Amino acid sequence: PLESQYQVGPLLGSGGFGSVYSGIRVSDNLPVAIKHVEKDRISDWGELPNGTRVPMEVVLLKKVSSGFSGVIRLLDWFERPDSFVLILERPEPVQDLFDFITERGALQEELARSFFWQVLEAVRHCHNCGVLHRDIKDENILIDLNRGELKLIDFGSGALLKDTVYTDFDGTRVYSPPEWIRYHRYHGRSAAVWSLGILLYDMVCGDIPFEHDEEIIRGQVFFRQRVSSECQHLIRWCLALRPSDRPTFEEIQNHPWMQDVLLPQETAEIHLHS
Ligand SMILES: Nc1ncc(/C=C/C(=O)O)cn1
Repeated sequence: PLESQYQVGPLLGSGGFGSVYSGIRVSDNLPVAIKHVEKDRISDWGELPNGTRVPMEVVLLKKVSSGFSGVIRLLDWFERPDSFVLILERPEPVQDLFDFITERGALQEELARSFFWQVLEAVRHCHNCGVLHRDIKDENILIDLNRGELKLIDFGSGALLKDTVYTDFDGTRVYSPPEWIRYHRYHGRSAAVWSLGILLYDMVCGDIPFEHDEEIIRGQVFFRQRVSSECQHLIRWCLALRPSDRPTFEEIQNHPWMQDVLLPQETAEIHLHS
């Protein structure tokens, strides 16, 4: 029935992933994010148990909709003549890593260590559920200013996790791995490590390292900011040209720089002064 259930608010954001609004659950007054998607702009649809032709983004979300707050949760969805309305939980207050970074420029390695770690745990959850985000970046990461927790959002570019090879891609280009930029071929797991490599750099440097294909294809990494001798390692390791030479989510978390990580609360209580 909608409407009588949710009280739509202002336009949070939009873009190629759709349009999101700041609505409230009339039921218990729970802050939620309403997302809209045109059936014409849907890259690839999915399938539900009860045999219902619904968007893939919905299929992916439901597969990761758990108590784990590492990823955005899908409260409920609806179908319309030429579009779908996804109801997602909405943190309050909250700010995406993109604006956060633009606001406070580069981030202290300590703070990064915390975020990046939470991200890994999140991504691991997705893969652990046969789900590949395929579009990991600062814009798709929210920050629960209070609990200092992070969440992954927008799965419109993701797809079912498979050990084979992906020939298609609809995520952000600057974050895409070199193997794709050239041969338009890549493997989820290995590719994910590359995007994370870019992200990690984006945090410690305040911006992405590569801007053009030529830069990506090459793979040479330069640090404009002061980064620990070890952090640079982990970063370059992920950004390894040859996928096979890239670190695994395990090796990444076992990396020296990924030690003595702060807790969600401590982090917010120190860097988010709450
Ligand atoms: N505040 C907030 N909360 C949730 C979202 C979800 C976006 C998305 O699922 O694409 C976006 N913004």
